[PDB]
Amino acid sequence: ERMILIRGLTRVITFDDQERELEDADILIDGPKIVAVGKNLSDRSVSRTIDGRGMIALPGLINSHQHLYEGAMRAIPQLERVTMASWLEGVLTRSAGWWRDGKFGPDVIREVARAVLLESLLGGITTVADQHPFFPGATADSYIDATIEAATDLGIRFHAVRSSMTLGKSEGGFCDDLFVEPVDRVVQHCLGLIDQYHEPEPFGMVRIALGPCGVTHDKPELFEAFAQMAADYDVRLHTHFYEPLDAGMSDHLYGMTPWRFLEKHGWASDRVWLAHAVVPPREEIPEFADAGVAIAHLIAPDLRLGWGLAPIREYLDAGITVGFGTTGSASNDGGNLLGDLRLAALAHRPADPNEPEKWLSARELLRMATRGSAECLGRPDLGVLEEGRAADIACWRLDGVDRVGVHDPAIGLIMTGLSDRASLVVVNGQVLVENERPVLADLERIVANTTALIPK
Ligand SMILES: [Zn+2]
Repeated sequence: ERMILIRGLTRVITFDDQERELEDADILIDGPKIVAVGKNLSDRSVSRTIDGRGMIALPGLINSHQHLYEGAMRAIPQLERVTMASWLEGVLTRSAGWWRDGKFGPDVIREVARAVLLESLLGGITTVADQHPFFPGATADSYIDATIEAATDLGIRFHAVRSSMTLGKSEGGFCDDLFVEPVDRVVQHCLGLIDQYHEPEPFGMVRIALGPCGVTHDKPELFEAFAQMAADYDVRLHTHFYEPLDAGMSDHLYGMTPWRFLEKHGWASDRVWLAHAVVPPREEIPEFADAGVAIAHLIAPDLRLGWGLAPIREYLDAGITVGFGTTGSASNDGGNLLGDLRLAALAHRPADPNEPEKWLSARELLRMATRGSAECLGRPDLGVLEEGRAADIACWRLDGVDRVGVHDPAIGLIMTGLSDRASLVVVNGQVLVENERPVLADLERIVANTTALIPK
């Protein structure tokens, strides 16, 4: 029950209400929470002191959109250069083929999730929201049990987002029977996950969310169902939003825009955060803001699939909450959140070539990846380095040869480096990474183990 001190951090970016940063400053930790943040803190009831000299400290990075099972589908030649239609077809084909061959059961997904989630810690990420849409079995399998087990083993903070594809071919589905479950089955299963796994109190380490694949992949009945369950059980809602093909297929299926659909079926609320949001009509943006929905920027896939640049500046001008994510490793193909910020830093600029003020800055992006994502997930206890918040902390060394000459360390973190490896990482007050190595997890064993279970 004794405390931890991180002394002499070169720089501490807090993302509190003032955007306070501190130099040569400390973080005092008591169990799961941050006791204090400032210069020269007392080491009185302290049982361990850690030298932060030459490090920048940020709140733990929070990846607000993952598909862990896709770590098994990395760098596939046939999928290197495909449009979404071929990509989606190729992923489902593979996951389906592997499953019924017996090579893709929960025990496999568990070890795939273990590796990617460990990669996540190693990249400064302390919270991950995974969206798992793949439930064949006919009793809904224990895939989410499997990812929760991996996360819990490793000590990373975790949001399981129960996903699906309830709208089949005969209903206008571009999906498959195998993966089409009845709404009630999806609803019943979610109820059980909440009762069993959901930790609604401050500093909760596992939380359940409800997440249809999308407005054109799921029955409107599921959206209304989840909207009731979210109010009743006080959990959050998640889905994909304004992918380029959506506004076309939504209108074909419902004669309305995806936003209008969400609004009808109870999802224009502050319990909702939304993935990608690449191509909305501009007139709806002020409606996103009044409704209090959050959005997650996912640059690597939006680029990987040819989709382009989501109007992130417009969301920020509108006062909409923006978070950040990597999406799955079949369209990234990494879980490197930090590296992905450099992508967003650079690729937005050609769209406003003469208005650099519009361009996203390093500090806006880091905010997205911490406090922005915290608010996507409805975690007022995360994403900020201040007393009373969770002791979720990620630190990077600034004294490498690849970062000589850096004038601002926050900007340098995005714009320079041969490596995005974090040095020190603290989740829930537990040191899980030190000297860029896992302190509790066995890295080599995990790598050999997971590698042996990857389907050919
Ligand atoms: Zn996704």
